[PDB]
Amino acid sequence: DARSDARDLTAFQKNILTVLGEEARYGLAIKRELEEYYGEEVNHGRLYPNLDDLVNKGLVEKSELDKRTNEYALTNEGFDAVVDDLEWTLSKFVADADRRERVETIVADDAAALE
Amino acid sequence: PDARSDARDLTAFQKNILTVLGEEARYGLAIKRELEEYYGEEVNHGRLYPNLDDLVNKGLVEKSELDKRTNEYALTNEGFDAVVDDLEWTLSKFVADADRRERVETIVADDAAALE
DNA sequence: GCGAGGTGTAAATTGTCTGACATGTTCT
DNA sequence: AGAACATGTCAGACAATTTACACCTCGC
Ligand SMILES: [Mn+2]
Ligand SMILES: [Mn+2]
Ligand SMILES: [Mn+2]
Ligand SMILES: [Mn+2]
Ligand SMILES: [Mn+2]
Ligand SMILES: [Mn+2]
Ligand SMILES: [Mn+2]
Ligand SMILES: [Mn+2]
Repeated sequence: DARSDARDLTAFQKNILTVLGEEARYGLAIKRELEEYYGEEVNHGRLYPNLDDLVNKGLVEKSELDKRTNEYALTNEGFDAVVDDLEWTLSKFVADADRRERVETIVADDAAALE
Repeated sequence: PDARSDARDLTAFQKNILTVLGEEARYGLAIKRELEEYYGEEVNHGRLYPNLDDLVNKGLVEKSELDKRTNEYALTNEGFDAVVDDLEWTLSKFVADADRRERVETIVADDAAALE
């Protein structure tokens, strides 16, 4: 199930999954993205173990780009985890019509920004 | 006070509490129960209440007294901004193309349908 | 070759929960 | 009063990161 995976994870690793749901990336690129989110330096000694653990849970694929660089991407299971937490979040945020119109505005602005 | 400064370091558990309260304010054990539905297993109240207290001191949750054994927890304005800021983050990374988006659109549509 | 890029890794510190015991309250 | 309801609290146990050192690789 997507849920039994999406629960459990630490905030740090669900943020890793969100980042990878935008695009597959190599390790230090994930690192910089998380530094922009947290507004703090992110220790690589924290990130690599956590990507490793997301791999043994089958939510992240670790392929080789260089002999010094790895690319990390979402497996179909990690994607289902992302979607499941997004569904839970929206299920509880869209509690009335103004909440829906708010989400619709966010999504429409995002879409427009894809340009 | 920016919720981004206070809510991006929260634990997953605390974020889920904010999510639950985003739907509507609830008393303690009602939060416990809805969390238990999300997690599929029991949530120890000795874990819940101290994290509600931490969210309260961070200015994201308000603790009122319904009766003198029961407390009602509810988002402050900053707690609502924390929920919205996290949702905007998740979305800005998820809405990567037209199909990801229409997926979100149908999710929201079904949610609005459940409210009738 | 040399420096910078990319990742691996773990002991000690720090962060958090578990698994309780516990006190007042509302109900019948 | 008896019993479930609601929350308070925390020490022992567990989960996590910090802060280093470390090894190989690509770029110039
Ligand atoms: Mn940075
Ligand atoms: Mn680093
Ligand atoms: Mn829209
Ligand atoms: Mn976060
Ligand atoms: Mn917590
Ligand atoms: Mn309990
Ligand atoms: Mn945010
Ligand atoms: Mn936005």
